[PDB]
This record gives sequence, C-alpha cells and structure tokens, in this order.
Amino acid sequence: EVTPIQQLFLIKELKPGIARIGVIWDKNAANRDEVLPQLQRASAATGIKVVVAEVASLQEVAPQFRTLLRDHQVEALWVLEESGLLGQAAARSFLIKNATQAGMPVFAPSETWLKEGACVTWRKIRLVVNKAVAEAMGITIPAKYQTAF
Repeated sequence: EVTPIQQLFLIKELKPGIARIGVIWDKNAANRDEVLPQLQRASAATGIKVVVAEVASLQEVAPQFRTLLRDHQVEALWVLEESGLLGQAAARSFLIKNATQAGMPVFAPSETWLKEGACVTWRKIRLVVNKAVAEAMGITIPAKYQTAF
C-alpha cells in the first residue's frame, strides 16, 4: 500500500542529495499501466532521476542491471514489485548481491529482500529497515521515523 511517490520521497530523506536511482522492472508485471507513469511523476516530484531497465526473463537481469551502472551511474536500486520474474529467488539474490558489491543500497518491495541483504522496505507509512546494511551503507534513519527492524 505505500505508493511509488511516497516511496521515493522516503528514499530522498534517507539519502539526501541522491540524484539518480535505477529500477529493474518486470516487463510482464501487471499494473505496468498504473506504475511506470507513477514512476515518471515521482521522479518529477522529487527531482531524483529514475532510470528504468526492463527485464522479460532471467537471462536479461544481469545485463540490464549492469546497464544501470555503466550508462547511468545510479546510486541505488529500487524494486517496486515481485509478482513474477522479480519473485524468483535467483533474480532477487543476483540483484541484492551485485547492488551490494557495487556499493549501492536496495530499496525493496518485501521483507524477504531485507533478510537477504536489502536495506529498506515499507508498510502502511512505516519504514522497515535492515539496520546492519543501513549502518554499513552510511544511511541514517531520520529520528522522526524511528520503524520495523
């Protein structure tokens, strides 16, 4: 129930001065009609550039993720849902491990991701945080939100 705009504003609070964020998006997910335009409106509202790399199958996850880094110098990974491809354990573990190795936190759609090393997720608005990863990534939670841990 936390909307993409609400999510991005929270990211903005968590990483002041963030300029560019990368999304890996399942081409085949539902509400693609709803969500991609929400992402553009959230980008506009926050001033954070949202670069979307779409993926249709597992073999596309590694090269599309690396495009976000090669071509767009993104500062974090943001995953919006997990109904299909992004619900596959292989896709999830690849993304978290590679984001982490690259130095960037992952903002995720469910707590399963946090258990595997993602940084933050949401519930309705309350943050849910993997404090060990936040601490290592230099991310301070605002006292005002101080959250499920």
